[PDB]
Amino acid sequence: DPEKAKLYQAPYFEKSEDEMNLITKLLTHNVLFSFLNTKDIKVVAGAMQRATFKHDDCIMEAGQTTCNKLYIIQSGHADIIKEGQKVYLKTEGTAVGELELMYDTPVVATVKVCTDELIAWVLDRDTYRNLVMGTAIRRRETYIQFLANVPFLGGLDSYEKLQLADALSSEEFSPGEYIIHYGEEGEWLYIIMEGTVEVIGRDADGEPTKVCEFTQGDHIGELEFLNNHRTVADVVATTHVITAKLNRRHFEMCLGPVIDVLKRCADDPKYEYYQNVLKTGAAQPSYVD
Ligand SMILES: O=c1[nH]cnc2c1ncn2[C@@H]1O[C@H](CO)[C@@H](O)[C@H]1O
Ligand SMILES: O=c1[nH]cnc2c1ncn2[C@@H]1O[C@H](CO)[C@@H](O)[C@H]1O
Repeated sequence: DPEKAKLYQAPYFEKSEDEMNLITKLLTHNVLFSFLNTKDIKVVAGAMQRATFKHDDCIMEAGQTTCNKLYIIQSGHADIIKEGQKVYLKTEGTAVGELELMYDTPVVATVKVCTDELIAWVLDRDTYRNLVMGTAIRRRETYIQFLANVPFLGGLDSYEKLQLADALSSEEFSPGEYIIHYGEEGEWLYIIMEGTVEVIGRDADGEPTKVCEFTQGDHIGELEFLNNHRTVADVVATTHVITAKLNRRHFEMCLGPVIDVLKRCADDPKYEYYQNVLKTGAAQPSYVD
């Protein structure tokens, strides 16, 4: 199969440089494209066509077999409706139609525009299957059972956990290896699948100081993403460690629903060090790419 996709030539619809930039930004922040390289992202963007909708339009309707398209929303929102009940809200940058393309099933839920207008970029099934889907199902299988047992993700439903899985890769560390170094940009969030880590801050004299430990099910790296600064501690493996790793460019999409659970670092006594870093102004800015 992978050898056959090599022979597939995606369609191209003329794009200005500004349109390519716009679409590429949507794709590089949407989890469905997480592991495509830069050349492939550009081919996929070139294959997309613009579509627009009005309030109350159905982009697709439950039961349809005639869609078979992937829509990435530029702007506007849409309700996901099952059995007449609104169950999810799709917003800018998100995709609709991916469930049907990934799992080869008729449309599962109605997608109904709920803003005045919606603008989307649309990809055909063949380009999705040949260039995008890749190992999506295997990747979901690698992580889903684990994610279902991670405390800070307990509020996400299955759909949201699978969306997070789409953006995860694995990295292992031997004892004494640094997962995060102090003073770095801060673009990786790690969820500990196995092992123990130590958080090493800097004290008032600038010397390393042990802050706390984390272990299986804990996360590190989110503080820089929440508060837009460079890293303020090292994180060092104290045992062999296995992590699932999420890039900052996917954080808003995958973990949006828990952005608040994560702000509760303020209350945790384990984050006294960090709160003092923020209070004293000891970190410089860093924003998502
Ligand atoms: O449970 C869900 N949560 C969020 N979105 C969903 C869910 N089921 C479907 N969709 C979305 O609606 C489209 C049409 O079925 C799917 O492709 C997916 O984007
Ligand atoms: O005070 C703290 N308590 C617990 N973890 C911390 C604290 N400060 C930093 N980190 C952790 O180290 C990473 C890099 O700065 C942060 O993202 C967070 O996971």
